[PDB]
Amino acid sequence: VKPLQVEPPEPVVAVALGASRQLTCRLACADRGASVQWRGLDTSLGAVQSDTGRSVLTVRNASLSAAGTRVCVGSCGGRTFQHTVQLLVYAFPNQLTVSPAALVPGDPEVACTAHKVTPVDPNALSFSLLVGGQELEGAQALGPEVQEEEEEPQGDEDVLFRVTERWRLPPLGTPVPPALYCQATMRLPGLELSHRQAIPVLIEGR
Repeated sequence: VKPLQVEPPEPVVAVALGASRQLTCRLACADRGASVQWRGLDTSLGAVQSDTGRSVLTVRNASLSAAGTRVCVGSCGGRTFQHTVQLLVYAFPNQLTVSPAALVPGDPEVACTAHKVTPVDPNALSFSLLVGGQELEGAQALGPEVQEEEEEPQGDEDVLFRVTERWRLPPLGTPVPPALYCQATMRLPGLELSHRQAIPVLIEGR
């Protein structure tokens, strides 16, 4: 084991907007004068260093600004040790809006919008159009359109995105499915978050 240990130890640690996370950095040192510093965003925020054997970095009610690279540096008898960890702050969408809200066999397209989300990148954020618990074959994804939340309103701060996937639909076939589903999935280190929303298929029009 190394003399400097951080818990949790993963190189990237995700925390939801509004949640909390604690990172504890421990330095084992037989000598006096051992110091532990948390920084990584200095300068911008500032670094904090004390002579001690344990320093705890605590994010409470996280904002998007809490995001970035953190470095714990421990100094023991002329030697320095380090641990670098990315704090990733995400907001999983709190609402999905489908358009049209219900489908009719013959509708050529359906859009699914995730509200107040970040990150928006496709390596993390994914949209699926499902019939049953399977992807609807023949559904052509037009590609996510990203807009900022859009003229934000009162409350707090932090800018989030609105992301819309759209699919050109294949014929639903027959027997006609009772429903399709849009699922937005966010995959981050150690996490998979999902929101599946029913899309009624009105066989008789409407």
